[PDB]
Amino acid sequence: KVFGRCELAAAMKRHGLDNYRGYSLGNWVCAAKFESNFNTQATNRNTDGSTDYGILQINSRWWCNDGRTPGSRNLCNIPCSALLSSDITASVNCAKKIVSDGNGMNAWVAWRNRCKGTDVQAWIRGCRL
Ligand SMILES: [Au+3]
Ligand SMILES: [Au+3]
Ligand SMILES: [Au+3]
Ligand SMILES: [Au+3]
Ligand SMILES: [Au+3]
Ligand SMILES: [Au+3]
Ligand SMILES: [Au+3]
Ligand SMILES: [Au+3]
Repeated sequence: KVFGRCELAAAMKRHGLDNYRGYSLGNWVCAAKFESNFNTQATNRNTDGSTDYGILQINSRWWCNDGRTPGSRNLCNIPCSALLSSDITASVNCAKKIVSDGNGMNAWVAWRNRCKGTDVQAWIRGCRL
């Protein structure tokens, strides 16, 4: 599914991600925009053989099982395919675990390099929330 910007903000909010771990909803929307362009079916293979899945490009090295990432963990206890669903529940639930792991949203490289310290509220501007 390709979400609209306000549509994704509303979904993220319904699933409890707004101000989760202190991160305003604009931060989450900005991360999704640059991780996946709001496309739930986004995948990207890493040099190390792991893969990133979904709207927040969650990585199989730690967080999901895809059966093809040797020595990896599955800390969200889900198949990576579940992160590709039109319903973002699995991705939100896993993202909550990820952002609680210690380094906050810096776990998302694209967040650190393209969202952090910017005017992230712009990503929710004009949305009915
Ligand atoms: Au905001
Ligand atoms: Au893909
Ligand atoms: Au893989
Ligand atoms: Au894994
Ligand atoms: Au398997
Ligand atoms: Au594996
Ligand atoms: Au599985
Ligand atoms: Au923090």
